[PDB]
Amino acid sequence: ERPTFYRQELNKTIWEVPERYQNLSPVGSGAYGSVCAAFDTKTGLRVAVKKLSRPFQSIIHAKRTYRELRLLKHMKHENVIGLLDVFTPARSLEEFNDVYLVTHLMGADLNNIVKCQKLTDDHVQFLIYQILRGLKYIHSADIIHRDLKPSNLAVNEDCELKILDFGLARHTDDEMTGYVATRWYRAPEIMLNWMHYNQTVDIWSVGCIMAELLTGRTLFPGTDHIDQLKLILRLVGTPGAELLKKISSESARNYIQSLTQMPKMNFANVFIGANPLAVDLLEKMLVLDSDKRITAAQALAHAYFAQYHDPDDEPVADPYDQSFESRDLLIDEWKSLTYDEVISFVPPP
Ligand SMILES: CC(C)(C)c1c/c(=N\C(=O)Nc2cccc(Cl)c2Cl)n(-c2cccc(CC(N)=O)c2)[nH]1
Repeated sequence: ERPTFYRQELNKTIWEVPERYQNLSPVGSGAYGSVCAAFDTKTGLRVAVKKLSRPFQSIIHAKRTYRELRLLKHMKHENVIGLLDVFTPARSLEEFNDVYLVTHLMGADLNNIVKCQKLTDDHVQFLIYQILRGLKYIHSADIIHRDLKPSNLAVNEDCELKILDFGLARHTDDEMTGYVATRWYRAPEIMLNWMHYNQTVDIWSVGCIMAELLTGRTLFPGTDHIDQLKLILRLVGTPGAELLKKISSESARNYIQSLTQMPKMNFANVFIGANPLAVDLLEKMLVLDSDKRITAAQALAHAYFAQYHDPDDEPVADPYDQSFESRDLLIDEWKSLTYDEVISFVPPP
């Protein structure tokens, strides 16, 4: 009933996996783990296998491990990554120190698309439609992605798209510094820690992604946090008093008021030649005040997606209990919770 596992070393990491998974090759690595492509001989699928790096080394790691397993086990939607398998070579809780996660392999991400391909407005409609369909689902579970960007969007040959998070890195201060794509898609309220944020950050990211699909260029390629803010405020205008009072960070508020006031620009003169409906949708996503941004559910009903929108096939998630988020436990308690979730996993039929 327990499969047989075999061992191999790949780039200084030992991988111990069931025999069903063959031809493992390294695909990515970071502080939190490593990923290989493989062939699943049981299902005939090409898969990605993520080996978490010392998942129970600390409370933050143990909870992160638990969190990712909880999320992936819940995600059951065409446009969101799902869990094919989860395994450990451990035969008991006492032996349990490693966690491996298995999903559908994707190679191509949206960067591959935007920089190689010439996307028509039809392609842009279909790609952004699928992001929004996925996001409606994710948000319906009160899950916030927070790191939407082209490298976290997998896209196949038929332009079919899935949202994931390939994050093997700590978004450290250094990682968010300078002329870096790690920060270019972030809502300004989270980039600058303006206030307590919510799921609306993800819609800002979608606006940035949609713009870049339309133009082939990064929307806000800031050289640093402040330069990026300036690029943002140039396009969308400086904040009015109503938004300024919502910036609960007094230092951040005081800074943004130092800036000379600027009006929102004409997006038709920015996105020259774009479908007017794309321009209208961008205007509704790229609103500084996150309270006033369009939601994923609202966006799906926008005329730009008339060709794709089916209100009977834009499903919501089952209830997702994230009461664990506010719970403090010891490493071994997070570990046993995680082990229970590994043990209870039922594969997709
Ligand atoms: C889209 C959604 C549901 C918010 C998501 C997918 C995901 N994990 C992956 O997408 N994992 C993954 C990616 C590429 C290949 C493979 Cl094998 C995996 Cl398991 N997520 C995810 C990734 C790393 C950590 C955490 C937990 C945390 N945020 O602290 C979650 N989050």
